[PDB]
Amino acid sequence: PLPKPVLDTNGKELNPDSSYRIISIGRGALGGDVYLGKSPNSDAPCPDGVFRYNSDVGPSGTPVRFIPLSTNIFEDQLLNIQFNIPTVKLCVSYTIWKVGNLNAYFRTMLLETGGTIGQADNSYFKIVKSSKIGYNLLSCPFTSIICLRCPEDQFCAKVGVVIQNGKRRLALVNENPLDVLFQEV
Amino acid sequence: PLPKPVLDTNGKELNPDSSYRIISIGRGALGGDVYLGKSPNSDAPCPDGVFRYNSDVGPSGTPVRFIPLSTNIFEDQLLNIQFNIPTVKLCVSYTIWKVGNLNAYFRTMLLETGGTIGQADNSYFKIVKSSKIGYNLLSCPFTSIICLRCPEDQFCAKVGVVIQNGKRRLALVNENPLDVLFQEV
Repeated sequence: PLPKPVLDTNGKELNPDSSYRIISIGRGALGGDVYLGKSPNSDAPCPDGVFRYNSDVGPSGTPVRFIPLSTNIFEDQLLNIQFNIPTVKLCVSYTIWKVGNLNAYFRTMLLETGGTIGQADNSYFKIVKSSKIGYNLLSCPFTSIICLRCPEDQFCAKVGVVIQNGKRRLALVNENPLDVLFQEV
Repeated sequence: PLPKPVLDTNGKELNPDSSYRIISIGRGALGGDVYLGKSPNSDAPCPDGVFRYNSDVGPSGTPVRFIPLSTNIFEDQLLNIQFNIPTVKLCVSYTIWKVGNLNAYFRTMLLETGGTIGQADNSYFKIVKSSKIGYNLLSCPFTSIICLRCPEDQFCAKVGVVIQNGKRRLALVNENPLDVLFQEV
């Protein structure tokens, strides 16, 4: 059952101290890197939404880092994902990835910032290798609650995209999970 | 795999058109029936919290009814639980049982009203026979999302009690699920 490290674009294992852009290998329209953005009509003082660009010719994605629970980043393990940007203090809260409350309109939960690090709230994610090529993010929210007969009593869902206000919003999906790669800086 | 009906205090199968108090067989301090109550400092125009009384000598619980997805009420099936009381219109929304957003303080979700009937939001519950005596409520929120490898891709959690502002608040628990019986009116 030996823990396998997640790996970057260069093949080198993922490192807590490093920074990575979460990139697609999608060509053209199918490409687009993950970035921090303002949410459609957000009350939030900072940008709090989690998006990807629309085409590969879009700007480079926002860097993020990974904070595991141990000292290493393995596949299939709870961890936190935090945009790594310099910032004004009000905003430092709003870099940590989080899964939002059920959005009735979309019938699922969107990814946003202002999560917390090291706690069993909405801020937990997993990395897993894609059924195709590259990696998939899962959200395992509510690990503080027993998921009856679920694997390890946890509820997890694959992360995908929904189109909110014509952008690409990262949300929980059931199929077509976002395939990603991690490209060190 | 033959569907089994849930049963009332008299032994008679549970009926959609009927009303029931959700009662405990707890003696004295251990007793207390489920009722509709105002939530600690609620912004809500109506009472929106789901409570049980503190002792068996407390008043009779609030009647509720069950709205299945078929025409029958079986164990282990998604359904809606709605307080059955006459009401002013503003409030008719706030009878349907619902599971709230993660409450960070309690580290779980509380039961409240203003859920919806017939949709895969936070308003879904299951009835199951208790490992002890009587029945347990489960909440299966988020059935619109695949729970990876979970039973039937659903996330479910047992319903219990937490002490909020010194009352008994129905919430999602991991152990000591509330044992209940359904007593027709």
